[PDB]
Amino acid sequence: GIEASLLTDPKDVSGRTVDYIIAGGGLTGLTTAARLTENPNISVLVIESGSYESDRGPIIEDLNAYGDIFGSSVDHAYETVELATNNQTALIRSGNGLGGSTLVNGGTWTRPHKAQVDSWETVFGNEGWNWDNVAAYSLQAERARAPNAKQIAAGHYFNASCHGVNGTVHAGPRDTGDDYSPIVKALMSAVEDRGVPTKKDFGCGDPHGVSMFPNTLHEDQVRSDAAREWLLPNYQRPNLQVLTGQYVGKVLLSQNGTTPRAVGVEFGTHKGNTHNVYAKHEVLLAAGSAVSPTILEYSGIGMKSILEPLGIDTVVDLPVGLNLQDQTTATVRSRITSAGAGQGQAAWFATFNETFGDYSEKAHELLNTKLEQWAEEAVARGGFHNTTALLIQYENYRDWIVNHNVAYSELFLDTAGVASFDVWDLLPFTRGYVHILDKDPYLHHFAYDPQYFLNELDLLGQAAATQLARNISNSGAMQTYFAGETIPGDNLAYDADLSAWTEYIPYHFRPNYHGVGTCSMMPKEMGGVVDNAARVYGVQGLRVIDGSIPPTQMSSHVMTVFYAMALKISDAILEDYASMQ
Ligand SMILES: *[C@@H]1O[C@H](CO)[C@@H](O[C@@H]2O[C@H](CO)[C@@H](O[C@@H]3O[C@H](CO)[C@@H](O)[C@H](O[C@H]4O[C@H](CO)[C@@H](O)[C@H](O)[C@@H]4O[C@H]4O[C@H](CO)[C@@H](O)[C@H](O)[C@@H]4O)[C@@H]3O)[C@H](O)[C@H]2NC(C)=O)[C@H](O)[C@H]1NC(C)=O
Ligand SMILES: Cc1cc2nc3c(=O)[nH]c(=O)nc-3n(C[C@H](O)[C@H](O)[C@H](O)COP(=O)(O)OP(=O)(O)OC[C@H]3O[C@@H](n4cnc5c(N)ncnc54)[C@H](O)[C@@H]3O)c2cc1C
Ligand SMILES: *[C@@H]1O[C@H](CO)[C@@H](O)[C@H](O)[C@H]1NC(C)=O
Ligand SMILES: *[C@@H]1O[C@H](CO)[C@@H](O)[C@H](O)[C@H]1NC(C)=O
Ligand SMILES: *[C@@H]1O[C@H](CO)[C@@H](O)[C@H](O)[C@H]1NC(C)=O
Ligand SMILES: [Cl-]
Repeated sequence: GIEASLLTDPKDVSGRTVDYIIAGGGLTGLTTAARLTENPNISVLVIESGSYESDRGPIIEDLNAYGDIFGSSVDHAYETVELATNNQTALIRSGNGLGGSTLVNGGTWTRPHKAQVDSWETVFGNEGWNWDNVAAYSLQAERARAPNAKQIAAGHYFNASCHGVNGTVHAGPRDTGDDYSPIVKALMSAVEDRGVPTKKDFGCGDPHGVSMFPNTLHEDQVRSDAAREWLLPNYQRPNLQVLTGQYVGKVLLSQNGTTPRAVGVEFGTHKGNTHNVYAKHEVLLAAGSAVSPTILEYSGIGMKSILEPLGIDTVVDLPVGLNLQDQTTATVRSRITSAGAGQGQAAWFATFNETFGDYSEKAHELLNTKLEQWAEEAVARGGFHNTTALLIQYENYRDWIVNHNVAYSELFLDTAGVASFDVWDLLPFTRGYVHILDKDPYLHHFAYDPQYFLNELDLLGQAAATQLARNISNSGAMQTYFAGETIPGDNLAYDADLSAWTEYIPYHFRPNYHGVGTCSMMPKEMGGVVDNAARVYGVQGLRVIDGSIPPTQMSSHVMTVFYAMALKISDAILEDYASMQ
């Protein structure tokens, strides 16, 4: 069985050499491990802090149990700094175990807007990283099931041209067995009355309007976590080894040559009892966006101003840990009538003007005139180091909004007994950072600061989007099922205006846990940490291959893109393997 195959004893790899070491057995780590070990000549060692959780039971396997796992050993629960917006510490839910956050996520499977991925090539200089190519890889990774009559009647629409059916990640409609709630179609009707589209397939490249979507689960409804999809079918490969229960602390570097070279990693759980393992080809960091950048800093790769005070010698100076981009989420929940009973989720990917409504003109005026001021302010807060380069990101977002009308906010609807919306501004302008606060990796002492709501448009956009969810919950066809609001409920007057919502939101939000950008894939001159093959600048044999690298957020759930990203980087790694013989 798979459990018996896992390594737990450090002595089983201490001092040994393998071709590739992957730090982190999460979404990108396991996808990459599977792709690389297809060649029997290539030995891979995945080092994961957690262990196998896929067969534990409903708390992991049933998507409807979402959230029950929070606070447990399968949740890293990274704590942020005391946030300036509300003087409180927030918790960043992040999966701890083989499969990473795919063990604890909502399972939502959607793709971003074509123009967003295209800009990774045209604005962020990543040759080959455009919608056509990334989408091709995403379809390659996908194994989707079309909806049946019951699911179609509920509101599903599936364009076969936009989905892979021969891939690895099992995806299809969530179906608990009971009737689907008529509230999903009621929401579609409510937005149709406003001229908003409905039933677009959110995997086709223009996510806009209200639609249902596939989920990452098998037909029997078992969660398609990355370990179940990429490791379980392949664990008997002799060349694939997985060490659990250990943290990679830092990358071992040789500076005896021209350019520093990653020769292995140090791992363990506490200072003073560590172990080294070596890589003949490369070290690949896939510990997640909150951690890969710290592994770099502990190794001497990061900003001298950060490393020197901690006693760490700066081997390669790069803006590691900056450009952190996570979203803010708030909730609107209402009681429903029994007529609205049934299962079902849907989401409104709302454009900038749909989000702001009659405040659209004023919001556009800010978007048009405040970009330089915002960039200077974010740099002064330490969210980024180069103002001009940040301004380019902001103008890219403006171009997405004004020239491509991409979705700006997401209003995610859960039913199953209530009408509940989790709402988030998809494109935050704030930029945060993560930096280590000690030289010892095993102390796990770091400052993770997303700087939520420190940009004024992010506060206005979140407030407008959440106000919209309240509005639509009692608009048009939705009025029928409305049986009273419970959240905010008594906590915010029902007729509250936009200003009132902006005062309420800082005290009633949670991180969205979609953090990206801490090792941004963009040119060094634009503040990047990795090139278009995910290679860390100035270091040989070292890559960052996880959610740390996307240089922008996107109007979608990220799994479809991260699986594609891992497969694309895997190909680049294999091309270099052939060049290093
Ligand atoms: C997060 O926490 C930090 C603190 O850790 C908060 O930052 C501090 O915020 C306070 C204000 O809340 C600020 O203190 C003021 O500093 C001013 C000097 O720069 C003072 O002039 C001011 O004094 C007035 O208000 C006091 C408090 O009521 C009175 O005791 C004092 O006598 C002064 O009173 C005059 O002004 C008030 C109107 O404010 C008026 O009613 C009176 O009639 C009179 O005219 C404060 O002491 C700190 O400087 C901030 N920073 C620090 C490091 O302490 C931050 O705001 C918090 N964030 C959130 C979101 O809550
Ligand atoms: C609560 C929540 C809900 C989400 N909902 C959705 C959704 O509905 N749809 C969607 O598409 N996406 C969703 N996501 C996001 C998606 O799951 C993540 O973006 C994705 O898993 C990130 O992949 P990754 O490879 O970068 O990191 P991860 O998958 O987080 O994997 C990193 C791995 O590194 C391990 N690790 C950490 N530190 C170390 C160390 N020092 N050494 C060794 N191993 C280490 C971790 O335990 C983990 O297994 C959600 C995420 C969260 C947290
Ligand atoms: C399905 O998707 C393909 C590719 O995007 C597109 O050409 C086609 O028009 C779509 N069909 C429908 C009915 O939307
Ligand atoms: C959004 O509103 C602004 C300001 O009224 C307008 O200029 C712009 O064209 C609108 N865009 C769309 C897609 O309606
Ligand atoms: C700052 O960013 C801009 C825009 O990408 C770039 O032209 C410039 O070279 C960067 N500055 C430095 C000092 O690298
Ligand atoms: Cl299946």
